[PDB]
This record gives sequence, C-alpha cells and structure tokens, in this order.
Amino acid sequence: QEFADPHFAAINQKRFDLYIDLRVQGYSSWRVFRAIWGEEHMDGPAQARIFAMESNPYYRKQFKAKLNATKTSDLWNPKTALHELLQMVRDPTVKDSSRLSAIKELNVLAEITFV
Amino acid sequence: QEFADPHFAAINQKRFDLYIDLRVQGYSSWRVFRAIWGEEHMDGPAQARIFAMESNPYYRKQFKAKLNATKTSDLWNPKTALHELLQMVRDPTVKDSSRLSAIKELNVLAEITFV
Amino acid sequence: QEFADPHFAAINQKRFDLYIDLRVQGYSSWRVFRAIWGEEHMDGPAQARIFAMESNPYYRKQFKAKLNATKTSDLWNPKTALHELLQMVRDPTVKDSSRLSAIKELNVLAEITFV
Amino acid sequence: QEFADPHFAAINQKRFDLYIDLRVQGYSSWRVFRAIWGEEHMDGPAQARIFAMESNPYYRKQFKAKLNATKTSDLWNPKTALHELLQMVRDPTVKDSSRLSAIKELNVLAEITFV
Amino acid sequence: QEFADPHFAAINQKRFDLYIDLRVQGYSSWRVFRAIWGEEHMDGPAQARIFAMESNPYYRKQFKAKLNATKTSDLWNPKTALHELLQMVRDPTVKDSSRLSAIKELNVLAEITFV
Amino acid sequence: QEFADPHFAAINQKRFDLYIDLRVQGYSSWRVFRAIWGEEHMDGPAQARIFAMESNPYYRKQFKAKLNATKTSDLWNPKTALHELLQMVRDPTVKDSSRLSAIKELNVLAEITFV
Amino acid sequence: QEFADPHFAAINQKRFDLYIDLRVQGYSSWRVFRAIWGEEHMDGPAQARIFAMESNPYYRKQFKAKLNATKTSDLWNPKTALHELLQMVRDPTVKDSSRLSAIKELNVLAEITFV
Amino acid sequence: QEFADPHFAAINQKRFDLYIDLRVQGYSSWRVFRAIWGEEHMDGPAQARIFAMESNPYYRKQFKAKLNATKTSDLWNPKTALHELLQMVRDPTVKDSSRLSAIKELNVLAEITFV
Amino acid sequence: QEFADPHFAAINQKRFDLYIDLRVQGYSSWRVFRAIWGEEHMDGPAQARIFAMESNPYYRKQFKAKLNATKTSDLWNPKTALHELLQMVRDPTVKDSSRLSAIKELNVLAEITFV
Amino acid sequence: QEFADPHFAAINQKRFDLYIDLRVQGYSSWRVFRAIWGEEHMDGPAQARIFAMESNPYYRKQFKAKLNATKTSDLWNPKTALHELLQMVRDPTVKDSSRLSAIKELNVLAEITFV
Repeated sequence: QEFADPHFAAINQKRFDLYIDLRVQGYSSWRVFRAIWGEEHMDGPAQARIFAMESNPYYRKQFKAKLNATKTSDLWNPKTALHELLQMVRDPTVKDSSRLSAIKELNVLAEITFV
Repeated sequence: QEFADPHFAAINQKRFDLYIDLRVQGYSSWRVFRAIWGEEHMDGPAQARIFAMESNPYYRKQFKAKLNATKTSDLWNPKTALHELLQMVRDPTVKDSSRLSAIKELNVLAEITFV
Repeated sequence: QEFADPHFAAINQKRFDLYIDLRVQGYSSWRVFRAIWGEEHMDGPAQARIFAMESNPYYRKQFKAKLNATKTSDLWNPKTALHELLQMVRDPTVKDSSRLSAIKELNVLAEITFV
Repeated sequence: QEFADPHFAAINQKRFDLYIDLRVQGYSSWRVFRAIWGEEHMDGPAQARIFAMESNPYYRKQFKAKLNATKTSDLWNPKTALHELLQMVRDPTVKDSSRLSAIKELNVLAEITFV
Repeated sequence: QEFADPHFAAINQKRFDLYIDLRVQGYSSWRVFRAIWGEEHMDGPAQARIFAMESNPYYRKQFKAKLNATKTSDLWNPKTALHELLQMVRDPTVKDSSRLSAIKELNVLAEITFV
Repeated sequence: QEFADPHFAAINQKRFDLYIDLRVQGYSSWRVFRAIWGEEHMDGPAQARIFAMESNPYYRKQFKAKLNATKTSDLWNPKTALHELLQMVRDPTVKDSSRLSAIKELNVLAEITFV
Repeated sequence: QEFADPHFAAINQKRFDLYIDLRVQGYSSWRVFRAIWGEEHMDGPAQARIFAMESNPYYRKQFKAKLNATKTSDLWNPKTALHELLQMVRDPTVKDSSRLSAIKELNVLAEITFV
Repeated sequence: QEFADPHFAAINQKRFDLYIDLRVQGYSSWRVFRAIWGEEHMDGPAQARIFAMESNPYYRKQFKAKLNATKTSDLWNPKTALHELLQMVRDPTVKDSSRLSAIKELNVLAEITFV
Repeated sequence: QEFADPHFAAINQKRFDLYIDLRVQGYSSWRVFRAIWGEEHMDGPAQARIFAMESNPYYRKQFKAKLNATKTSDLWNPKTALHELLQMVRDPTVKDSSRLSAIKELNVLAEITFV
Repeated sequence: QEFADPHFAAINQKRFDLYIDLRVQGYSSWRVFRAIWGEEHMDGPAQARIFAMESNPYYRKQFKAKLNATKTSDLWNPKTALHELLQMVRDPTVKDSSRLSAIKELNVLAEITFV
C-alpha cells in the first residue's frame, strides 16, 4: 500500500493492532510508521499517508476502545515520573536550565530537603 | 472543481460530510483538504480554495449543527488529556522546557506527589 | 472597479452584503477581498483598495447596524471556545508552549482535574 | 499642493473634514493621507508632509473640537471589543501566543467558564 | 544660520515661538526642526545643531515658562487617552501582543467587563 | 544484527540485561547503544534501530519489572542531589545564571544562611 | 588644547562653567563636549580627552558645589515628568511596548481611570 | 588502553582511585580524563571512552561507597559558598546581570543591609 | 615601565595615589590607566599590566585604607542618585525600556504621584 | 615546568603561596597563572596545566587551610559592597538595565528614599 487509502483494513489487521497499541501507550507518530510499516516513508507525502491511516473509522473506534480500556496506572505512576525526571537530569543534551528545574522538582517531590 | 466556487454542493455531498466531521472533531484545515480532495493543492492559491469552501452557507449551517450536537465528552475527557500530555512527554522533538512543564502538569493532575 | 473609488455603491450592493456579513462574523480582511472580489489583488496597492472600500459611509452604517444587531451568542458560546482550543491543540504547527498552555486552559475550564 | 505648506486651508476644506473625521475615529495616519490625498506619497519626505498638515492651527482646533464632541460609546462599546478580540482570534497571522491570550480574555469577559 | 550658533535670537523670534509651543505640546525633536527650519538637516551634524539650539538661555527660560503655564488638562485628559489607545489598537503595524495589551487596558478603564 | 529486527531475543540475552539495567538506572539512550552494541551506529537510521529494540515485548516486560523492583533510594537520595548540584556548580560550561541558581538552591537546602 | 591635559584651568574658565552647568542639569557627556569645545572630537581618543577633563580637581570641586546647591525642584517636578512621559508617548520611534507602558503610567499618575 | 574496554581493572587501580576521588569532590568529567589519563583524548570517540569507564561495576561500587562516606561539610560549608559567590563577583567574564545577582545574594546572606 | 612588574613602587608614588583615589571614588579600571599612565596601552597584554599593578601589596594596603576611610556620604547621597537617574533619562542612547523604568523610579522616590 | 606535572612542589614553594593567597582572596583563575607564572600560557592546553596545578594535594590542603583561616570580614564588608555596586554604576560598558538595577539596590541599601 504505497497509495493513500483509508479503507484497506481486514486484510492487514495484525499490523494495525501493533500500531494502535504503540500509539495508545503514548509514543509519537511518524516513527511508529517507520517501525511497523518499514521504510515506506517519503513514498509521496509521508504526513499525508500517516494522517490518512490516522483517519480510518476502524482505527478511530479501536483506538478509542483501547484508550478507554487502559487504567490510569499503566500511563503515569510515581516511579515512572521519577525515572523520567532522572532521565532528563542525566542527559547531557538538555541544556542547563532544564536540568536545574528537573533537580528542583525531584527535590520537591521526594521530601528530600535535607531529610 | 479546480476553480474557486462556493456553491457547487448537492452534487458532492458525501465528501462534504467527511470534511465537516473531521473538522468538527478538531483536526486542522489545510491537510483535511489533502485527505478528502486528493492532491488538488497548489491548483491556484490553496488557501483561497480552502477558505472558499470554508464559506459555504451549506457548510456553515451543517458545521454549526454538528458542532452543537456533539456532547462535551467526545472532545475532552480526562483520559484523552492524560494521553495528550504523555504524547508530549515521550516525543523527542518538543524541546526540553515543554517536556518539563508537561511532567509538572501530569504530576499536578493525578495527585502523584509521592503518593 | 480597478480604481480606488469609495462611492460606487447601489450598483454592486449584493456583493457588499456578503463582505459585511463575512467581516461581522469576525474573519480577517485581505482574504475576504479575494473571496468576494476575485483576484483583483495587486491591481495597485491592495491595502489601499481594501481600506478605501473599508471607509464607505454606506459600509460604515450597514456594518455598525449588522454588528449591533447580532446577539452575543453567535460570536462566542462555550462550545465554540472548546472547539477553538481543541483546534489549537491538534495542530502540529503551533509550537509546543502554546499547545501546553491550550491543554492547561482546557483543563481549567471543564473541571477535568482528574474528575 | 506637492510642497510642505501648513496654511493653505479655506480652499480645500471638505477634504480636511474627511481627514479629521477618519483620524478622530481612530485609524492611523500615513494611509489616511493615501486615501484622501491620492498617491501624492513619496513626493518629498512623506512623513514631512504628513506631520506638516498635522500641525495646522485650523487642524488642531477642529480636531480638538470633534474629539471632545464624540461620546465615549462610539469609540469603545462592549460589542466592538468582542468583535476585535474575535478578529484577532480568527486571523491566521497573529502568532499563537496572542491567539491563546485572546481566547483567555474572551473567556474571562463573557463569564463563559463552562457556564 | 547653517552654523552651530546658540545666541542669534531676537532676530528670528517668531520661529522660536512655534518651536517652543510644538515642543511643549510634547511632539519629539528632530522633526520639528524639519518643520520650522525647512530642510537644513544634514548641514553638518544635525544632532549638533538641534541640541545647540536646544541650549539657548532664551530657549530654556521661555520653554520653562510656557511649560509651567500649561494646565494639566491640555496634555492628558481621559478622552485623549482613549483616543491614543484606540489608535494603537487599529494600527496594523503594532505587532500583536501590544494590540492585545491595548485592548486589555481599554477594557479595564471603561468598566466594559460585559457591562 | 545490522537489520531492524524486534524479536531476535533469547540468543543475545546477557547483552539485553546490561542495557535494561543501564537504562533503568536513568542514563540516556543513544549512547548506551554505543556502549553495549559497539559502533553499529549509522548502520541505517540509528534512531530506527534504537527504538526498534526499545519496543520488544521482552524488553518492555523486563524493563517494567526491574523498574518497579528498584527502591526509591537508589535513584534519588539527598547526598546524590548535593553531588549533582555541586557538579553543576564546578563545571565551567554551564553558563552563569545556571551556576547562580545552583548556588541558590544549595544554599536553600542545607540551611546554610550564615548558619 | 588638542592634548589630554587635566590642569590648564584659570585660563579657560568661562567655558568650564557652561560645561559644569549643562552637566549638572543632567544632559549626557560626549555631546556637551561638541557643544562647548567645538568639533575637537576624534583628535586622539575622544573618550580619553572627555574623561581627562572630567577628572580635574577644579572640575570636581565646582561640580560638587553646584550639584549640592541646586534644589530638588529644578531637576524633577511633576509637570516635567508629565512632559517626559508625553514625549515618549508621541515619539514614533520608541517601539510599541514602551509606548503602552508610558500610557499606563500616565494613566496611573493623574487619576484618569475614567474620572 | 586506547580501546573502549570496561573490565581492565585490578591492573590500573591507583589511577582509578584518583579519578574516583576527583569526581566525588564534584569536578566535571571530560577534563579529569585529561588529567589522569594524559592526552589520550580524541583516540576514537572521547565521550565513548569516558562513559565506558564511567560504567564499570568496580567504578560504580567504589564511587557509591566513597560518595556515601563523605560528610556533608566537605562539599558545601558556608565559607565555600561565600568564596564561590565572590569568585563569580570578581570575574570580568560573567556578564553583568549575573554579577548583580551575586552581589544581591551576598547581601542577603551576611545580613549586610547597612549593618 | 613597559614590563609587567609588581614591585617598582616608592619611585613612582604620586602617580599611584592618583590611581588609588580615582579608583576608590568608583570609576572603572582600564581607562584610569590611560589617564594616569598615558597611552602605554597595548604594550603587551593591557589587562595583564593592569591587573599586575592591581596586585601590589602597597596598592592593596593603601586602597583598603583609603576605601575604609571614606564616609558613606561621598559615594551615595540622595542628590547624586537623582542626578544619575536624570542622566539616564535624558540620554538618547539608553533604549526606551530603561528610560521608562528610570522615570518610574524617579516617580517613586520623590513622592511625585501628582503631588 | 612547561609540562603538566602535579607533584613538583617543595622546589617552587613561594610562588605557590602567592597563587594560593590571590585565589583565596577571590580573583579568578586563568589570569593569576599569567601573573605568577609569566607568559607560559598556550604551552600546550592552558586549561590542562591550570587545572593540573589546581589538583595538587599540597595545593588542596594549603588552600583549604588558608580559606578556613580568613574571617568573613576581609571578603564581604558593607563598604566593599557599596564600592562594587558603585563600580558597576559608573562603568559605561555594563548595559543599561544592569546600571538601573544597581542604582535600585544602592537605593534600597542605604535608606536613601529621599531621606
């Protein structure tokens, strides 16, 4: 499918489930297309194909169902927040004001004001 | 219709419904034109054709009706807000101050201050 | 009328009503000229012709009448505000701080602080 | 009058009234000169001629009289404020922070916090 | 007088009164020189001649007298403030944040919060 | 494995444990790939291979388990916060506002206001 | 005196009084040198000669005496503040945020909040 | 060792202690490598070798032990804070806002508000 | 003395007193060197010679003595503050936000809020 | 010593005391090297030699001793703060916002609000 076709589902259905799950977990678009649909990027307009598959009625319904079926503890739980802030702290590409603010917020969260 | 004609409706009516629904859901203009009306972009002035079809009395009336007929729980419900903030968190193109602020707001929302 | 003439009304009167209505609804100038008066842009100074037709006594009086005759619920009602903020959220051209602030305000409005 | 002459009034008096009225309504200078005095711009220094006619004793006195004679409801009344903010909202050239702030203020004004 | 001479007064005295009055009303320097003393600009250093005539004892004394003799209602009265803010609002060269702030302050002044 | 293959685990399993541990400790991606998988960077798209191995079901499950199994005292304890702020203070590449803020926060934490 | 000589006073004494008075009134240096000492600028280093004459013991003592002898009503009295803010308002070179702030402060001062 | 080898310890053990101590005192990485391991920089990727030696299990364990064994008075004691702020004050490369803020904080700390 | 020699005092002692006094009054370095030691700048590194003479034990002791011997009314007394703010107001090179803030502070100081 | 050698002390010991004293007083590094060790800069990497001599155990111990032996009145006493702020005020290279803030803080300190 190198064209821009919304309705071609029920033939490639297992691939659409991987895309829906990876998207509902929260990772961005664009790349997930590279992951699941290979290097079909730059076929025509890549954004066109991406948002064309982003508009399937099958997509929309299954995405809404899976999104509403996930409890709000597999998306944001305290330990993941600590890990994300720590990732931002230890990355030497985040500029320095952002690292300072991340240290501030890790300080505020875990009552670590010298105690 | 490669011209800029407001009133040519009642001949292409199913296409106007897809456009109205996709727009009322909230996605931007410009691209939705690429989606539903193919690659007729850059025919003349693309913005001219877009806002010419954006000014149909048929458009305006049906858009207002469908917009007022949608309950305020298919546009913004808490779980969609969590998913959008998480999308902004896990995207490595959002600069770093925005990611920090998104983490802050996800922190504030779900009472996740170490509890 | 490729010149800059204020008083030439009562001959083209139906076109002036479309312009007045589209302007009173709130959309910007410049383009509405492209819409209703074709591609007569860049005839001389486009801004000159635009603000020359923007200064007709007939214009001013009818614009004031139609503007004062519109109830303040066809301009800003809550559901339109929700739709505009959602448009700004789902547009991937709005930079990232603006998207974060739009999410914040949609959060504040519809009491959606985890409830 | 392609020179820079303050006192040449009482010969061109109807043109000076249109200029005074358009200026007292609040629109900017520079262009109003293009409107009422044709394309005599760039004759010498355009700003020189503009502020030379801006310094006539006849001008000053009539401008002060007409400015003090206008009630403060033909300049700023609530419905005009709503229309101006809406113009700023629907213009796709206003950057995105300004549009967000305009939405905020339209929100604050018309008690539209979900009610 | 194409030189830089402070004391040459009592010969050109009517011109010095126009300059003093235009300056005491509040308009900037530089141009007022163009207005009253023609196009003698760029003779030598224009700023040199301007601030040389700005330092006459005759100037200083008459300027102080006329400045202290003007009541504080020909400089700033409410209606002039409304007109200046409206000028800043309707000028399409003022950037967009300044226009928003001007609308805010016009809102604050004339108790126009939906009332 | 110079391709982009998610499921090739159970053959290289000890390498996946080092990656999981180094990532769960908080250091960034990209480099950890250089560390554990040599200089296989720029094989194709490096980000593609990185986030392809970042999407293994085996990865996800083991990463979640190890992340939830680590007590919140091997990630952020007070002495590590002091050391990180001190690192930011003594690094002559952090610009000067960030160093000032780091000194401020080290001041605030350890009650060192002249006492 | 095209050199840089501090002590050459008591020969040119009337010129030093004009300089002291113009400086004590508050106008900047550099130009006052152009005014009183002609176009001797760029002789060597202009700043060198300026601050060399700025360091005379005769200068310092007379400057201190004249500065302490001036009452604090020939430097800042309310009407001069109004005139300076008005100058900043009516100058079309002051950018637009500064003009807005000047209007704000003129508003705050003269109790002109619609009264 | 011009390669990138984690486990080569117990042969060069005294050098690893100097590195651990200098790092635990708080000075940055990169240079400490230049200090203790000579000019082996730019062998391959310098950051690669640096963070490869930064990931030794021997390193990690000894670094954690020495870091937890240092009392919080050899890292930040009041007199060191005064010295660091004074260093930032007397350095003519710190820009001017940072110097002003450093003076402010030195003012706040040592109760030096004219007393 | 075109070299960089700290101890050469007791031969040139009157020059060192002028430097100490001019520095203790508060004017910057660099230029004072031009003033008292002629045009010996750019001999080698000018900053090197300047801070070499800035490090004499004789210098340090006499500078400390003279600095501690000056009462805190020859450095900052109210009338000097008024004069400095007025200098900043009347200088047309200070940008416009700084001039506005200077007017604000002169307003705040001398109780000149319309009284 | 044109190499990078930490331990070569007890031969050049008087030079190390001057360096320690000048550093403990608070002046920056880099230049102090130029002062005490001549023009040996750019021998290899200047920063390398500087921080190599900055890491001597003899250095560290004597620096700590001398730093802890200095009373907190030879580093920051009120009169030095007044002198530093005055230096920043009278330097015409400090930009204008910094000068304004320095005037503000000198105002705040010495109770000089018109009294």
